[PDB]
Amino acid sequence: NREMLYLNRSDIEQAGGNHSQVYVDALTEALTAHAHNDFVQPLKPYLRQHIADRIIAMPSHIGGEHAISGIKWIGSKHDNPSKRNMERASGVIILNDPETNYPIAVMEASLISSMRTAAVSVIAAKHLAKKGFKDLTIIGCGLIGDKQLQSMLEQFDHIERVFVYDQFSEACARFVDRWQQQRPEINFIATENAKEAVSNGEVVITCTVTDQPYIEYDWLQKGAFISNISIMDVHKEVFIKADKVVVDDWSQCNREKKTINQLVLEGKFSKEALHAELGQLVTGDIPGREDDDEIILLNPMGMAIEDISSAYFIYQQAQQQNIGTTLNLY
Amino acid sequence: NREMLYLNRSDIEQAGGNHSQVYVDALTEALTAHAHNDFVQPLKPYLRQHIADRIIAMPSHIGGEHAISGIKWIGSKHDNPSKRNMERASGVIILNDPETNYPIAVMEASLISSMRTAAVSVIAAKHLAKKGFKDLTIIGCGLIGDKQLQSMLEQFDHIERVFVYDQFSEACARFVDRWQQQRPEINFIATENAKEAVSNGEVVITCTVTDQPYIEYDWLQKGAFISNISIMDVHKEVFIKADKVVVDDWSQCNREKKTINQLVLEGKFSKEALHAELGQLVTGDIPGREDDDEIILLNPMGMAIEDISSAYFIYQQAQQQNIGTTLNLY
Repeated sequence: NREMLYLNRSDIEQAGGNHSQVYVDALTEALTAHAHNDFVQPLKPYLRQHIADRIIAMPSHIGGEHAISGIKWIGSKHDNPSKRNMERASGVIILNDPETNYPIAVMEASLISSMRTAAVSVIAAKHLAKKGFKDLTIIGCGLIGDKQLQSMLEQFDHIERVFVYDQFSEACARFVDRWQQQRPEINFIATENAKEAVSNGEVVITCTVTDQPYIEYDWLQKGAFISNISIMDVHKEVFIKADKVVVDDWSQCNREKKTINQLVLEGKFSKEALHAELGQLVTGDIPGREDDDEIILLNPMGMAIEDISSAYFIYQQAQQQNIGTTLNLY
Repeated sequence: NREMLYLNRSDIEQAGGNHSQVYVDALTEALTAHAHNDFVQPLKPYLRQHIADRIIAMPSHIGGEHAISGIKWIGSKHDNPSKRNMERASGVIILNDPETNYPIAVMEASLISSMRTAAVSVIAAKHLAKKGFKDLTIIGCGLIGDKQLQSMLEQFDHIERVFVYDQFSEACARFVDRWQQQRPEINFIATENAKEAVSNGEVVITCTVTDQPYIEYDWLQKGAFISNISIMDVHKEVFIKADKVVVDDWSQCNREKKTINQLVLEGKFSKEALHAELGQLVTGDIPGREDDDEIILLNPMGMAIEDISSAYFIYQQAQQQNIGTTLNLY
C-alpha cells in the first residue's frame, strides 16, 4: 500500500522535536552535504496575494547515504497574532522517497522551521562565538526568539545573563517573566532599547519582523558574534566593518537584490570578501573564530535542506516509536 | 483548533472527483479569474536529483469571491510502472485559507492532476473542436490518456469512434480492450502507428512521455483540433502552419526556452501570432473555432490555479458530505 505518516506538532515533540539536539545533528549532516554540493535546492518561490505576508515553497533534495527529498510549504500573516490570536507562521513539510518520488510523510512545519533556524545559530556559535561566552542577547520575543533562546541555553551551559529587547515592551516583559521562572539562576534583563541589549551581548541574535535596519556597527562589543536570523536588522556598515562575514549559501544571498547583492553591485563586497559558507566551517574546510577581538556576522538566507533534513531525522525517530497517524494515499 | 481535512484518492472519488463535471466547473471559474488576471502564480520550481524524473512545486492563489491558496507537489519517476509496478506520477495538494495563510487540506494529487488536464481538453474542445465531431484520437495509453478519454466521452456524446495508439502496442491493446467493454457501441480502433491514429481524429489528444516530436502538420485533417497535452509531441511546423494556436498562459510558454520561445527567438512566432489564451475563449473575449476547415492547436503548459481550483471545489463537496479524515495541526 502507498502510505504516509502524518506528524502533527504534538507527535513531532513526542518524537524529540521539542529539543535542539536532533536539529543540531540533522543540520550538521545537511551542512556537510551542502559543503560537498550533494543537494539540489531550487530558488524558493514566494506566493504574495507586508514582506511578511506570503506563503513560501521551499523544495530540496539532500543526497548521501540516506538521501531524502521534500518541500516546506510555510506561510505567514503579520496579522494572525494581533487580529486573530493565532501564530504568525504556519505550514506543512512533505517528505518524498527519492527512489519513487512518492510522498512519505506530511508534518507540521512551524516548530521544525523555528527549531532548525535556532540550530543554525547554535552550530554557527560553536564555530564563531567566543568560547565560554557568558552574555546572550535576544532581540524579538516571538516564537523565533523563544526557540533561539531555548536552543542556546540547551547547547551552551556557560550562559549567565540574557539581554532581551522587543519593541513591544509588553511582549518583552511576558517573555522575560516566563524564562526567568524556567531558568531561575540565569539573569534575564529586559532592556530599555535595542542599543542597550545589543551593546551587552557576546552573542547577539536578531529575531524580529521589521525590514528596516537599526543595529549599528559600534553597538557591537569587540569579540561579538551576531547571528542575524531576521536578516534586515543589521545596518550595511556592519557587513563592511565586521572582521568576518559568514553566510549559509552565497548564491542565495547574492540574489537580486538582497542586502549583500546591493553591496556587491556597488563596489563594496564580493565573494572574495566573504569569510565562509557555514557548511565550510562544519567540515573544517575554513577556520571559524581565530581570536577574541574579531567581530563576526552570520547572515543566513535560510535553506530547504535544513527543514527537510530535520523533518527526516524526526520522521525516523517517530517511525521507531510508533508515533503519528498512518494515512493511505489511495 | 487548527484542523485540516485529509482526502485520499478514495475520498476524492467519493466526493465527485471521479467524474469530469466538477473539474470543468472549477476550471471554467479559474480560467475566468485568469483572464481577469485575478490570481498569482509563481514560476514552478522543478526538483531534479529523464525530463520526466522530477518533483514539481506548483504554488498559486486564485482571487475572487471565493479566493483560495495552495500548492501542488507532484512527482514522477519514468521507472515506477516498469520497475516497481507503481504509478509514474504521485503527489499531494495542500490548500490554504488566504485569510491566515494556514493550511486547511492535504489531498492526494495525481487523480486531480490528470482530471484537471482532461478538463483543459474538454473546455478547449467546446471552443475549438468542430461541433458534433465523431472521431477522437488518443495517443498514449497511460493514466493521462485514460482520464482524457473518460472526460471526452462524458462531455461529448456524439463521439462514435476512438482511434488509439501507444508505441508500447501491449499498453494499447489492454487500453482498447477495457474501454471497448466500458463503451460497447463506440468503435475503439487500435492503430498500427501514430500517423494512422492522428490522420483519423477530428480531435487529437497527445498523452505520451517522449520529448521528441513526431506529429507532422500534414497528418492533420482539415478541421482538426489538437490538444497537445504532452507538449513535445508536435513538430514545430505545426505551430507555424496551424490556423490558430491557443495556449493557457503566454508568459509560461515563452519561458527560456520551450518550443514557443525558440520559435519567438528566431523570427517565426510572436504574441502577435497567438490567437488566444484559453481563459480569453472562456470569457467570450476572443472567438474560438470560426469555420470547419481551420486546423487548431492548443499548447498548454499546465497551471497551478487549475489544480488548486479543482481541489478546492472537491474539498467543499467533501466537507458537505462529511468525507475525509480530520487532522489536528498541533
